[PDB]
Amino acid sequence: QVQLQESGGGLVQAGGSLRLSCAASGFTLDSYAIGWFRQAPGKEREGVSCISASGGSTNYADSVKGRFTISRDNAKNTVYLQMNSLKSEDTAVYYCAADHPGLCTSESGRRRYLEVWGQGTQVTVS
Repeated sequence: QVQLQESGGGLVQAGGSLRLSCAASGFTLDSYAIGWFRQAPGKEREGVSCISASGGSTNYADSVKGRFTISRDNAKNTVYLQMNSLKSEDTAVYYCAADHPGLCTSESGRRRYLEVWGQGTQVTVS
């Protein structure tokens, strides 16, 4: 019942934009850090971005710095990944994750970590 669901994937030309949504259900993400990952074809899972519980800290993989912006809307229980200036190599399945050790949060805190994973939304950049 705790669950993450991604949307916003699409088919776009190089240089275009998308906004991915990571929507929580069965629980509120308000106090949790959220990360985005992707799997490009024939590649290992790549960390894309994360945002801290407060929203005050954000991380980006070097390859997407300046192009992608992560943000959170607690009221909508959703975290967004705005993707501008899309490139061919941004083509991948993208999925989010909530409350994992070292993912824009402490690597070991007191709390048991939720470690929720989503399902995926697909980005194709032609």
